[PDB]
Amino acid sequence: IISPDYYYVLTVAGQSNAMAYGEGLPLPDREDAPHPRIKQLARFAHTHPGGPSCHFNDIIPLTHCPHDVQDMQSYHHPLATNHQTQYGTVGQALHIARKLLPFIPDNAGILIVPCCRGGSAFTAGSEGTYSERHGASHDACRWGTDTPLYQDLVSRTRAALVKNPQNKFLGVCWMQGEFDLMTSDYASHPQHFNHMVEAFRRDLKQYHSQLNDAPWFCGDTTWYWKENFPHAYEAIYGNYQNNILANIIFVDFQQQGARGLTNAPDEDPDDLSTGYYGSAYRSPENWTTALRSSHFSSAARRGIISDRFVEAILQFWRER
Repeated sequence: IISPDYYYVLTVAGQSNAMAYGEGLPLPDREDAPHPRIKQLARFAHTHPGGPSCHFNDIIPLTHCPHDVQDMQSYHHPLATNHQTQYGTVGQALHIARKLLPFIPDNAGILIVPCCRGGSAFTAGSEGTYSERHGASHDACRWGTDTPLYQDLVSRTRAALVKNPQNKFLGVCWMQGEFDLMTSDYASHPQHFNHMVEAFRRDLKQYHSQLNDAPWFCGDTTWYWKENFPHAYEAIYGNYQNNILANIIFVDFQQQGARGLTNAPDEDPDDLSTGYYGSAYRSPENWTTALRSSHFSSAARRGIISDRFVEAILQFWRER
């Protein structure tokens, strides 16, 4: 109704589990309702399918299916009625933002900077290209210092801060590693990641006035990846817990050996009373990946995943 004076800025980056890979139905009247104070930097040519035009880096409403490098907004659930409101898959950025909002001043909003790409990695994936006017190409799948994905991450974060000198940076929510677990070169990931974080910090340092070594909140992955690639998981995700760099904060969601929380049909039950139909209704013609357990559910993203990030972000900012 009244636009904010300034924004608390949070960048969201990584691969599939950082973004909208929840296959259960969006709930735009409830847990997935957009809020006028919660925004994102645009990427696509429209805010959503059938919605208004937007330009790259425009401030637009943040929704359940954000403007990441990979566009998931047409991966509709079979039982979605209104494809203007219930489009696509579900990501946690909105729920992180909604859960943070009560803690910031009335005259501030939250501005998410979505920079995720499904199936991206440090050790595999096409470079793609970077366009000044439009950001990383659809085929940019390689993380690493100076790749298109890195440029998009740095360029969009800077753009968010430059928009308003009163904007304040809360840090990066990073969830990445899954594809690197599979490669014969998995052991190079810790140094590739560390080098990218140091490059990011060098490249953003001059905005010190707006940084309140900005924290990277690095999230865990699903039970599928942990159980199937334990040696690589220990190297890659262990590096998020025992990093040599300052302010690398590991965010996890479940106990050792636990299953649950994924798009596996048995793990994503319906709630008829709220109109939530889970991933069990999807089929190869409409699902993301044939491996169901490789991604967190819409329900997990609305719940424990966004809970745990928000707990970590509030704690970090309160302990200094």
